[PDB]
Amino acid sequence: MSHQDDYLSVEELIEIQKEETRDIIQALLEDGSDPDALYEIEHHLFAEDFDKLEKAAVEAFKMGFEVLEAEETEDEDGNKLLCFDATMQSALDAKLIDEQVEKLVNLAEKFDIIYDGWGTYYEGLEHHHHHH
Repeated sequence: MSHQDDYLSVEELIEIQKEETRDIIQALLEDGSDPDALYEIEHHLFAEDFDKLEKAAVEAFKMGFEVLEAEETEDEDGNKLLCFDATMQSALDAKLIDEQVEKLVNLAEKFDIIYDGWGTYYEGLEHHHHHH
């Protein structure tokens, strides 16, 4: 039973990502990152209709998002779903990153997909194994 499965309030998701994102930006910054280093935002979006997918994926890429081809994905509930990715070059800012999530979210619910996966790469790697 447990009818705990009713996600219908973007207002909430927007709030969360708001705080979380900020927390991340704080760490990335404290690390010494720079706002002029330009960061590539990444967003994961999946759908259940092969057509509806290329549909929402086309609009997104139409605005200005580097849509990425999808590939058989598995969400402990599909075992075989399509998941494409979107990228966008932009400075490192919580307000901006929060915006990209607001547009991708409103657009996602506007079509019929579920947006839930945002990450930001971190350019500037020092050294790994060998000499710790």
